[PDB]
Amino acid sequence: MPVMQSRIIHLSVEKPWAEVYDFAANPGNMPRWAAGLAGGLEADGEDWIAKGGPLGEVRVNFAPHNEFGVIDHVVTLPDGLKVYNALRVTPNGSGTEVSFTLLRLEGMTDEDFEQDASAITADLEMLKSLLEA
Amino acid sequence: MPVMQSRIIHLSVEKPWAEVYDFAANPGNMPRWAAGLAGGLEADGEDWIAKGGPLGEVRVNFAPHNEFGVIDHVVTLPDGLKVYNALRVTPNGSGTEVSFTLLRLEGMTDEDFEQDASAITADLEMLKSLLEA
Repeated sequence: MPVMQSRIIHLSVEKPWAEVYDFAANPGNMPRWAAGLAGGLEADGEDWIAKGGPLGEVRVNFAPHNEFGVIDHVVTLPDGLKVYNALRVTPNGSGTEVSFTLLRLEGMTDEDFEQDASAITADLEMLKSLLEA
Repeated sequence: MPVMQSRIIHLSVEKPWAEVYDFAANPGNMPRWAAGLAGGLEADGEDWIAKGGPLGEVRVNFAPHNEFGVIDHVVTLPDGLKVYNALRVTPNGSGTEVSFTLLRLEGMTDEDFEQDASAITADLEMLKSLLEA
């Protein structure tokens, strides 16, 4: 399972680091800013399930609660492939830097990667919007 | 790629066959009833892309508009697996039978398969409410 090209998508939020983590680390808030989950996220035996639509079935496993701003999760695709998403919140002066490490999956086109990245960016932008209102 | 286990999910809609197809075959109407797509579906190069969420990006290719009530679609997961969903609308008296052919992929569990069937059911139940109101 070889090292992949990556991009770290990130932006600044004008709220204290702890408060951004409190809101963002709660998986039940995830349908509010992660557009792929706008349909809903249900708790399912320690982990979480996203039900319906095109691919009817993804599972998400989150990192356990911590004091390092870490909200990493593994997404299990319907075909069984587990995709690791590093996601973290750190202090940026009085505010916060939110970052997502996007790994290029095998055989992906440049356009596939760019669509993925602009989608994650919009998800983080929506998180920023929510917190700053 | 061997023959897979299957389930045909189906229900009846008390609207003529032609107006159930005209609505359900409009991919711009899909966010209204397919939960995995609740966050939107954009036209892209004569295909559709749903972004983003956990999975970042998924492509959907539909069957061309036909006279058979066929609304088949192929879903391309971000790891590149192509998933064929047979979906068809047919006359049932003065109404309509709506059916979705669920194929069990290698590396699904019984609870994943069940949860998948469950989510398809609710998508069809939602298309039913929308059309009957």
